[PDB]
Amino acid sequence: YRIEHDTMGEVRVPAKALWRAQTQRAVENFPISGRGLERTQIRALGLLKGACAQVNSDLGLLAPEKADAIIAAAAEIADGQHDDQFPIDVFQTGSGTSSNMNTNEVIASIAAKGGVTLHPNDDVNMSQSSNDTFPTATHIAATEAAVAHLIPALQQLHDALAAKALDWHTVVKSGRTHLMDAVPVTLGQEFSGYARQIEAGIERVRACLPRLGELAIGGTAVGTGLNAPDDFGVRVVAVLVAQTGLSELRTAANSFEAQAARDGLVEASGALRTIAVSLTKIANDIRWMGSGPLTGLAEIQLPDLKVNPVLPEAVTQVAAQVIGNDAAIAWGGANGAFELNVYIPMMARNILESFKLLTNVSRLFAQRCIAGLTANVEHLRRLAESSPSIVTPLNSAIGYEEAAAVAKQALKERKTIRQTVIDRGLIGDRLSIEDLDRRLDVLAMAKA
Amino acid sequence: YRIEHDTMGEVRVPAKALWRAQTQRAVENFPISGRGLERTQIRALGLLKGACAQVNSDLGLLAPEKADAIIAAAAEIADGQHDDQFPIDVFQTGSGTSSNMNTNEVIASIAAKGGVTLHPNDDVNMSQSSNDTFPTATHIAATEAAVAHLIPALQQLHDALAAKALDWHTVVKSGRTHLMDAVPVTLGQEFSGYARQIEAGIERVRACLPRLGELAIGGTAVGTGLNAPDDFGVRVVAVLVAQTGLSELRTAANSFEAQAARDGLVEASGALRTIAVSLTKIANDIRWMGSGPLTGLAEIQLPDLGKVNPVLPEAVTQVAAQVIGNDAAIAWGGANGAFELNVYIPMMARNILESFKLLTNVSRLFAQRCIAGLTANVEHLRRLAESSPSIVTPLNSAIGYEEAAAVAKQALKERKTIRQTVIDRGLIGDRLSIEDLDRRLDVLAMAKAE
Amino acid sequence: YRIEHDTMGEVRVPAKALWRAQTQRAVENFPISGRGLERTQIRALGLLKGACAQVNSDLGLLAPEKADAIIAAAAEIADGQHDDQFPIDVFQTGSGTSSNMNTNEVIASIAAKGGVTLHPNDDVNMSQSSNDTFPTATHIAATEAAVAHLIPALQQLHDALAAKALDWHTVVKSGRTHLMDAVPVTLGQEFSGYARQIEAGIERVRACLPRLGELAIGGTAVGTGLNAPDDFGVRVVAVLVAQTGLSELRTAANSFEAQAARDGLVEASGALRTIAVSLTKIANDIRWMGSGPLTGLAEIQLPDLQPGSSIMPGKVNPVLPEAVTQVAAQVIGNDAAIAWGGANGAFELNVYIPMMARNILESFKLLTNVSRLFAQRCIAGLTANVEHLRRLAESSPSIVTPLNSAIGYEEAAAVAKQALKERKTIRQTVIDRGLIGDRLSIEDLDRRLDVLAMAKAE
Amino acid sequence: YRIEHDTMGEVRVPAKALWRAQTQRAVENFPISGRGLERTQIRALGLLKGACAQVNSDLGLLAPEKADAIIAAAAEIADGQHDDQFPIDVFQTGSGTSSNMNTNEVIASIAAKGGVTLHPNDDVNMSQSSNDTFPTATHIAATEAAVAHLIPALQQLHDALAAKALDWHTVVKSGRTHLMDAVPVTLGQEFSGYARQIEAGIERVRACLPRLGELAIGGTAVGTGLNAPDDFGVRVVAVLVAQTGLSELRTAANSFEAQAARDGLVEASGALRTIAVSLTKIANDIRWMGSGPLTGLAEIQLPDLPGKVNPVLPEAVTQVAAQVIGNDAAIAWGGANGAFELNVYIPMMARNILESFKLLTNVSRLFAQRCIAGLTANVEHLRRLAESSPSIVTPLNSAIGYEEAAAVAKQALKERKTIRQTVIDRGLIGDRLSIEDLDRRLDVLAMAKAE
Ligand SMILES: COc1ccc(S(=O)(=O)Nc2ccccc2)cc1NC(=O)Cc1n[nH]c(=O)c2ccccc12
Ligand SMILES: COc1ccc(S(=O)(=O)Nc2ccccc2)cc1NC(=O)Cc1n[nH]c(=O)c2ccccc12
Repeated sequence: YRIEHDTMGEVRVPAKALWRAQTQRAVENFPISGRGLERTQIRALGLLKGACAQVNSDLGLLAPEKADAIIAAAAEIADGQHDDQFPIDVFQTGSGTSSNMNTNEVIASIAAKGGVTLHPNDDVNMSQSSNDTFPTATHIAATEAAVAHLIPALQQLHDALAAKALDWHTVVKSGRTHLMDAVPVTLGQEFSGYARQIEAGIERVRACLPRLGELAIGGTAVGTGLNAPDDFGVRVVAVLVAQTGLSELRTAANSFEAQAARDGLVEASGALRTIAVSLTKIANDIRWMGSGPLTGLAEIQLPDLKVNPVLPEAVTQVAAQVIGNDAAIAWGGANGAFELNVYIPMMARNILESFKLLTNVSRLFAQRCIAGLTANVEHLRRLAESSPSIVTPLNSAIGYEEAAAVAKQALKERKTIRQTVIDRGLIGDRLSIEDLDRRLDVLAMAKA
Repeated sequence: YRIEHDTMGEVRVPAKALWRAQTQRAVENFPISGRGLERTQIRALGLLKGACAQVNSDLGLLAPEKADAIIAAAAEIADGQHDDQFPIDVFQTGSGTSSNMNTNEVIASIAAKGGVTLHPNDDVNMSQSSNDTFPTATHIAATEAAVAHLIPALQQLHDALAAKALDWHTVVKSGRTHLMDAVPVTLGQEFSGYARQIEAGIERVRACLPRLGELAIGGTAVGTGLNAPDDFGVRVVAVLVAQTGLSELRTAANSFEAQAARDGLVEASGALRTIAVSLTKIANDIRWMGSGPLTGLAEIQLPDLGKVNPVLPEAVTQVAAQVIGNDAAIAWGGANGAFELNVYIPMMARNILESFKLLTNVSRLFAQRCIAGLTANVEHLRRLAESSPSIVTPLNSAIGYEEAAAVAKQALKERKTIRQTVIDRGLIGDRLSIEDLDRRLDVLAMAKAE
Repeated sequence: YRIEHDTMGEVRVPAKALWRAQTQRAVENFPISGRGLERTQIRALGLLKGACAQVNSDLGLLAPEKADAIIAAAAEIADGQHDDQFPIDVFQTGSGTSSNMNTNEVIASIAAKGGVTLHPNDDVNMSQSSNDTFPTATHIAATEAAVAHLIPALQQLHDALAAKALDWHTVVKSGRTHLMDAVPVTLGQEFSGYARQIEAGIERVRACLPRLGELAIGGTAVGTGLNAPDDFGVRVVAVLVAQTGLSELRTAANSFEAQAARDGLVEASGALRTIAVSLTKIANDIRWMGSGPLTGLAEIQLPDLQPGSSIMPGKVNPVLPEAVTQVAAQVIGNDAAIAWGGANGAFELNVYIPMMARNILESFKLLTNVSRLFAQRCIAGLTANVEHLRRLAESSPSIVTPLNSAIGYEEAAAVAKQALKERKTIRQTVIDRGLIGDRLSIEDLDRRLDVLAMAKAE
Repeated sequence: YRIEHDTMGEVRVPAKALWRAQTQRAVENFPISGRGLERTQIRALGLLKGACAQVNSDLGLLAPEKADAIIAAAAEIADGQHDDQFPIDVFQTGSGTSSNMNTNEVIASIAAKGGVTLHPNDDVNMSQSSNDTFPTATHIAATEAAVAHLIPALQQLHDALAAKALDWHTVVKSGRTHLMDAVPVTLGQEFSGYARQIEAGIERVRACLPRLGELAIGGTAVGTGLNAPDDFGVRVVAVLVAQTGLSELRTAANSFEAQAARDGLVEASGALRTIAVSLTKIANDIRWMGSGPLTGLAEIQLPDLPGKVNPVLPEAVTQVAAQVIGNDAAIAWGGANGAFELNVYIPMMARNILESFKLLTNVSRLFAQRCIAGLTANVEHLRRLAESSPSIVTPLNSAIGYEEAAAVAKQALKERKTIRQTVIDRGLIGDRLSIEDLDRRLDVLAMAKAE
């Protein structure tokens, strides 16, 4: 319970806390959700402060002693060593200034322990404002989440689906359109469709990266770069690209757009929301396929964790959450004013969560559900042999006219094509039973 | 780092964990969000397990010794003492069966420490299913949140807005329509409008309670009540009402509707979404009125936490955006039940209970640390009202609409009152006395306050 | 074509048009959607202008010959005779002032055809403003759509579901939880669930009416009532209630709230959104129960409404559940547009009214129409596959539980294993393991495996 | 009325109408919205039927005389002569079967007048299904709306915003963060931000075209191509690309994904929703800049439809944005709820995405031409406020100290004077700094970092 002195009086602070007065005031002002920044957001604030210190030292604006202490303190934060020194609520000042100052004060305290004295604002916040720092750390975290985590998780899910598409290439079954019996398909063809949806998901995430990776750093309070070196932005980005290996990080095309709006987060959420839509279709088909056994479709067996489809349920619930988060993101994105969008902490929480939920559930779905699915091959064939048939494959044998007559009589008397051919006395020199059965073969009808 | 034996192998459980093998499997199956049940949900699960034990004892189905240990353990859970014993992800099996089992296991381990042996399923889950318990806890938590926390928080914000509306009864200013100057209003009138929005919010929450407080308990696996006593639902609800004082808790009107759907959460979220919409309008007007101190509207000053950033309005508008997002996720889950069970309950419960908590906490902060301390630029607001082209219309009948337009244009260009412009243009005479001018340009009378 | 003169020049207007210069400007300014007001909004603007003329006449402000001509013209509009005289886009000035002036101009042109001169603004707009009128007409139209059309349509669907619940009271089947086999229910119990969802939907509409029915009329430009009589609102409301029988219409509790916000439309849309969520569950379950007929669940048969496919000549599709689910999607989209408009008012006026009004009134219309069609052309004609349903329930592992106290849970689980393996009934499997004798008669078995008693029907 | 028939039996039809039995059943089955297919959707169905008949002719599967009658009738449909012959509700069977059959029956009725007998299903629907035609028509209409209409409308809005950015390059004013006064910017810089948002919008639409332009045609009932030639898809797409000039049209990457899902409509709606979000920011800022003329910001004047104009075009833009956000939620809901071989939400998803394209196209051109192009800046006023703001005293701190900087800012606001004239009036010239140093430190245009 130490006490610190702030322009407006006394501030008691826990003794093991590396944060100082400004952070403690923010803890007292925003008791709203009881949840603070995630590890990914803390890491990104650490990376940004170390890179800013590096560029300020390289330009001779910051004494190398101070730069070295900030860089060492920043590397600790970026490595997860201080994820308990960020107690400010998500629902804070809309610039994220409070979390920016939290990072400054924690760095000042880490450096004081190694014998170096830093001013949180004058030293740790040199060449930065309260308004270009938090959106930069947000876009670093979002870009890392897309590139290093989500894309590889979706590729894992793609690869599991594609492996089933190949394994089940000739597992014939009935098609269903409008939930009603349709012509044959293979379980492989269905899984090739699921695989494409996740591949298109990766294409969607890749397509947003040119704008998701844009950083505001260098634009300072209003986007003009006042009180920062002219090249601060390009220099800081180059340090971040070198340290993270994230080639997608880049200076904003327009320094005003990069602070007045967070449109890059709205765009990216759209890709995540499309993936949630894709995953809902895949998960719903899979739990329906596994339904029953007696009262359902009983086409496949899901691995057990009468098995409940618990991972399709976790996938569909994650999809619901990404759709809600996406609505919250767009609402904050639309409501900027003049030189600043002041919904950054809320937008950051929601997009980083959507990235995390999709990454974690996709790897789980891939490994613990898709990879272990077993097909009820004999049951599926019996469903295919109960699908409607067509007369087209008899044309070359009985002619367009007779085929048309078979098709009409089958519909009138509610008989199969096969039985109708037999009942009309059509077996003979122009069509053996062998030919009939080859022409109407359900696997051939699936065109696999 | 202690070890337990499962039907499906072995599992290492932390030494100080009161959960057992089923919870630890759920921890291993669902590493998705890293976020578990909130305090309100955990409290509701404790309340429900206590009341179920009370009823099983009352009906002679459960030994009093075992009922007493469950009731004592469930009370500790309801009192918030075991919030770290629920590690299962929100994104679990859609019935919330995993969190149900988590409660049964924690109660058995609390009881063991006091010398009593409880089977988690056979004793703590007696008469209950994996499917009627979690939604009952959700509706308990949501009803308690609405009645005990959100309604009083909204009443505090209403009363703060109403107190400003009375203090500012005669604080005349320019109306604004389409953002353009318009005939006069008072700050008091505008704040009476904000107050009504918040009073209507309370009416909206009160109106959803007949369906939000419906509990599924007693419907067991599919709604039929198979393997429960016929009157289990009405008995457990009566214990819950006797213990909590929450008279809004009631057995569901239709036991199949209460498990096949969560329409009551969708309904309640719509009320919270309407409150978010209202708060967005109030917070946006307040940060605009405080804008400046030179190039903005500079109507009022917000208290610091007139160059103060509007941080509480920013907190309010961010919360409202979250409530809007949460509302979309709840409706999506709501729509997608199948046959006898809606399997989106954990996700729905997280979103509804968060929306209640954020709105409760931000409403009290907004009332106390923003509204209560606003200060109006009274003389400034009146001088702008008295200098507005919008107020020349009552001059038409004395000087004609052509000269009234000329007065408006000169007052604006010269930055003078309409009064001083009429005098300066030599219009005082038989067609218009100084007294008649002051009657026609009485901006407070134009506002028609009481 | 026929020329006119605005203050900003000369405007050409179609010959057959009762609108004038201001409406023709608004036609040229907002070529955005190609869609104008719906007949329900036009009707309400006519009801409102007639009530206003009647009150202005009663208070001695408007000459009786002018009041009578506005009243007669406004009755023609409210009766649907002039639905083609409102060409202005939905996406107009956010107060709806363009559509208000369209109404004033069309009433003046009707009065002129009978030899009476009305000034669109000073006569037809007397005691009104460009800001209290369009929201009043919107709330009249939404209240009418709720009370006269949606609630009776939902009652018709409730009554159809409830009749099925009663007809199928003894139609036993397996429950499904997580899409997996569960203990028995009846088709009647499931339909009683659907009925309750629609009855609750009616309760939700009724609960929003105290605020949906609030009218801004009398508040004029900013909510102060400047340039209107002090009691204009209570007088216009009294006439509207007497004429329409819509008892839910009332003057707003707070005149500022009623113009600064449209919270009553956001509230009502939430009720419509909840009905869309209920209808999605009901329609989804019904198409699943009708699925197949050979590769799906085949629990019920839906009445045939049209051919499904030319490739597959005899295939018939659940077209009404598809129409219901698509309507529900549109209602959830419209709901999001309404909340967005509702949040973004400023100071004395919300300027999203035309867009909010389009979305709320369309949600009312789609839910009313699709509910009636779903009740009459789908629910009413459903048939149950009773013998199929009972066969699965009598073969369910889930029904062995009541054998426990006779043969013990380990032997019950073996009966389940075997039944499910040998495709037998539980009853037959119990016989085929010789368990009938001392601790279990054949009558005692038939009593424990009574699947309808397991469903516990009232 | 006259009598017709289908597989289900006999139906009365308006004696006059060019549709037949299946269309009339659908008119009776679906009186829900009272709105039918839009011009763009009818056009797409006619283009597709003509292309299918051309390929069927080229593969010798359909007699030349029949293919010609279809191609001629389909040209009349695509050119917009027969729109009153499409009476079927949007809210129809979720495959759009009903509107497919409507196109087939109308084509057959047209060819009959010309004395040619076509079977709606056997000839006009040859090598086709319900399930592959309506989504193909939908993706043609959406691709055409993106490439030929929305991108050029956004480019016109970009150019108008960029022209303002250049004209207003030195129009210095107060920055605003949190709605509070901040260090200087120029109107030109703010408008360069708005231009970037719209340029980024065009980039978002272009990025979605590789999947928006994927066509289902050739997959028939379930995705397998049963009952069509193996290359029906590649041949029909080549005819569509040659007839429209839309090179973005392409065969589906996966024939099952292209019918089981409409994920390309969801993706495209995400781009449109983001544009709605950008236009909301741009329009809100412009109507605030024009607020007044006495009690608001009074930074600019919007053109009339001088100082007292209502911001009617910003109101239309923000109302259109609200509708695109609503439409977007409906499209995603439909997108998620496919089952097995078919998504049956196509007519509703098509209504919403094509409406969003249309609203954004039309409101963007109006905004550009009738609001942006005619804005006038209060140039001298904006500079005087910027020169009078407590925000610009900071560069004096090093000369006069924090305490005196604060006393200068306070007096400047109270006396409504410039910072320059408050520093002089306080007698601070001489000791602390010269007039040269004061004019260097308080140059508001240099502070905005503009030339
Ligand atoms: C946020 O609006 C203001 C903020 C501060 C001040 S002040 O106290 O500092 N005084 C002042 C006077 C002249 C120049 C600068 C400042 C005045 C204003 N408004 C105005 O000057 C309003 C105004 N009046 N008359 C005009 O013909 C006019 C023309 C264009 C734009 C606005 C107007
Ligand atoms: C929309 O803001 C304005 C609109 C019009 C005008 S004007 O051109 O018509 N001039 C004028 C001057 C005084 C009163 C009325 C008019 C000035 C203003 N702003 C201000 O007066 C800003 C301002 N400056 N200094 C203060 O100490 C102060 C105190 C409280 C609030 C604001 C301020």
